[PDB]
Amino acid sequence: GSSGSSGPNASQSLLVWCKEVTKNYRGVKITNFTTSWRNGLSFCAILHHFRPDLIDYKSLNPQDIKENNKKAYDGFASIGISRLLEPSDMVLLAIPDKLTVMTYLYQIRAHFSSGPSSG
Repeated sequence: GSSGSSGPNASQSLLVWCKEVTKNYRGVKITNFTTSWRNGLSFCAILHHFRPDLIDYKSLNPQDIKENNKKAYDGFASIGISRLLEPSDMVLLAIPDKLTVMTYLYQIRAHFSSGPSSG
């Protein structure tokens, strides 16, 4: 299907965008958009790709669900990426909202790679 830069959106496109910037990472397996991020690994991995001096992904781990998340929102929202997901929530529950998470993700991917123009 052809699309003249008319709101670029897709499932694979994303799962790939993240797996790409994290291609040369350790412990980064974007298998799902609920758990894979539940902790906040991919979130820190991505931000680390562009600016590895923004987070501590260098010495991070899946043992941190709230932090890993907070750290991200702190950096991403630092450039101007409105925060949609919360770090605590992830802990308050077991599995996050695929719909929500994905939504927030698209934003980040959009920032670095222009595309969607909401508003």
